[PDB]
Amino acid sequence: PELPEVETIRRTLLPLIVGKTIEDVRIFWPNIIRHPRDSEAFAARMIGQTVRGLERRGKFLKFLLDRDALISHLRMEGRYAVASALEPLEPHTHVVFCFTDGSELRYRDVRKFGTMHVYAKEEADRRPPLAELGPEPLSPAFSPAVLAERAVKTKRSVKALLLDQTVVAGFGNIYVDESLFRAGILPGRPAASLSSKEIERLHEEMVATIGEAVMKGGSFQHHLYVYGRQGNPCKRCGTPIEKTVVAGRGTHYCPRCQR
DNA sequence: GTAGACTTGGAC
DNA sequence: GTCCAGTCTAC
Ligand SMILES: [Zn+2]
Repeated sequence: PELPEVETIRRTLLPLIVGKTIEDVRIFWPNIIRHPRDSEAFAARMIGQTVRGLERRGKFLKFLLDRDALISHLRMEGRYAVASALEPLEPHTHVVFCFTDGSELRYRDVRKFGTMHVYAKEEADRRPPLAELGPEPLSPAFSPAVLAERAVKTKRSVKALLLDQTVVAGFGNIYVDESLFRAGILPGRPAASLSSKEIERLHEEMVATIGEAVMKGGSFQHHLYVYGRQGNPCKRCGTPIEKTVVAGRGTHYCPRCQR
């Protein structure tokens, strides 16, 4: 889940939990709990608090309670669902929040990579993992200048720069590949080699790509140009789409539209 | 920077 | 059976 999917989860989940009061917290896989370290303390402190809201920062979900904020990162496969506490749980359910009205918020995660941090609302933004995140892509804080400032000061590929949550937050493998294609830039090239003209266009395609994705509720998979299409013809020039590895990850691109 | 880990299931 | 799918930490 990248920014578009997490934003979709946020909008759907909020009306289902706002106003509900936590009666119990059950944890079946302790390692997901990062702070406080003791999973027993994590559970005890939330009991009695009511859900006041749900926000998003980068790829993180921020559950706003009475005094605390629960910061959740879904990583690769984490997922949330609301259901009746009288029914049996689905496989791979690792954390459950039971509400006083008989309902519950279930957290599933097959690979167990997700993390959960709890801090007082006022400390959240100044403590890890939210402290060092870059600006939100769909806000005035993200501008060509910001990208250029970070770009012209590193030898790594442009794709590595965009995957760095401290440069800009919310972009993942799918939308980095799609944005680079639309801007017409090869992923594996030095970020320092990009021109003012290139950086500006990229900034523009990034904003437009992530914006459209949210409106379509995320993967919008019918609107992908390169991700997952290795071997198939380019939708604009017809050249077969290629796949290699860059920044330690699968990377898709068109050798003709991208330079 | 391209790995090395954490950890489970589906494709071929 | 072997290859593929967002951070942290490390040769
Ligand atoms: Zn093309």
